[PDB]
Amino acid sequence: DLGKKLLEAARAGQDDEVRILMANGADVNAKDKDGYTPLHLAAREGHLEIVEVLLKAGADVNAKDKDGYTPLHLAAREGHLEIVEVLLKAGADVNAKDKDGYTPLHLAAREGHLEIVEVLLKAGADVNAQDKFGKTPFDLAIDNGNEDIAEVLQKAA
Repeated sequence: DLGKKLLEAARAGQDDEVRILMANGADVNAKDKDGYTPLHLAAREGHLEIVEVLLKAGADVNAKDKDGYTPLHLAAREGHLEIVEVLLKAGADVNAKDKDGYTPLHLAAREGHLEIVEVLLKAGADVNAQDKFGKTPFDLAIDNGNEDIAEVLQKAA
């Protein structure tokens, strides 16, 4: 099965295996048990070249797992700036929400990624976005000692 192998190669960061699998008609939008697609794993593990290659294939940039996570959600969380930009240039939902109401701006502000916070704010990230707890990206930035990020958000808000 080319699907399962494309998922393994995508997360392990095996470019050539990815290019070969895809050449042999591997489903770029293949899903596993947890609802992950090769794009999710690549974005999460930070395999840039694997990400763009999949984006060219026509992979769904907005695909969601059983938690509501989009590739952009994982990229903002892990802190892969370059990957975040590529997803956004591909047409990623800058304001997508998971099961907890988290937007990419929420996770970035929570993890302390100031660079990504910026790019997201340029993409159209709603600073006033609220998770299912009523908290905003600004609230989380403060809850985690991320001051520099909180200042940028208070200015953007």
